[PDB]
Amino acid sequence: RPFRPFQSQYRWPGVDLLAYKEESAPFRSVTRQVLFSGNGLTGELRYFEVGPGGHSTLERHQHAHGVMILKGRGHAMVGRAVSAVAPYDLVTIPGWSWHQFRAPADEALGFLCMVNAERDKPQLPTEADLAMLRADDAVAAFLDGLAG
Amino acid sequence: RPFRPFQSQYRWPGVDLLAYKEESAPFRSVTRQVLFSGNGLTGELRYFEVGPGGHSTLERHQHAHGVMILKGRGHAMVGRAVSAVAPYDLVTIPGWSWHQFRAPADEALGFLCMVNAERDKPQLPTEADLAMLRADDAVAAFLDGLAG
Ligand SMILES: [Mn+2]
Ligand SMILES: [Mn+2]
Repeated sequence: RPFRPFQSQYRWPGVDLLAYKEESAPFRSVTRQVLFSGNGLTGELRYFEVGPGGHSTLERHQHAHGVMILKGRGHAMVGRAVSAVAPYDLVTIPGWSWHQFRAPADEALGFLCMVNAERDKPQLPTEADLAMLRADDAVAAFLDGLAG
Repeated sequence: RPFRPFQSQYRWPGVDLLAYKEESAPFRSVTRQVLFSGNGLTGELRYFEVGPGGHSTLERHQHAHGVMILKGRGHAMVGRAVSAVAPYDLVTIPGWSWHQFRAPADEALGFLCMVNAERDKPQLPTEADLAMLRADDAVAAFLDGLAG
């Protein structure tokens, strides 16, 4: 503990915070807040916050995502596109693309994520999936934590 | 022209800007950008920017809005609730509520607005509507430009 880094957190009091329980977990240092759901809105707007050195789950599913970076910076992969991201970049994630957000070692990443209210469950990669993904050099670099 | 105020503008190049043509118009100094639509997303995410001293159209309709303030500050009315707003406040607008956003004289107001892709056309108030609205003191104060 010679170094204890600062980290602000974005909150809207009255909206519940879900901190995800880590164990063998495919994610790391993630919280979610649901900003808009219900009211006959067919969409949901969520806010995800990924703590320093964390990541969202590498996954895919039928439903699309529209992401707008809201806080900090980090990296995203969609399909085999890897990019650095910062507020308020738009990340468009078409149905079935593999995707993941990664926070740098020194900073949290926050982003808005719009999805359909009615939607399928995420699927995680098999060993085969990971190996096809890793055949790209930038993708392997991203998954190794080395995109910066 | 002794004073020419600064005003930054939020843009995502590749997304079209719609500047609304003013005449007898119920709005003033408004632009829109559609950040997410299509991809089997049943929602749209738009970005509205209201220039200093401007306002969105005072209207109502069946479809709900979820608004997140993104830039500057200003005032909002929903139903008879009037509040000051600033980034990244959430404004929830239930179906059929009268609503309007107002930019201060000295600053632009920017906000995200999530709606359903399939939705009804806005309705503007009749003289009767305005008079029922104006029966509240804070609402009349807001519509007179005096909420600050
Ligand atoms: Mn996903
Ligand atoms: Mn409206």
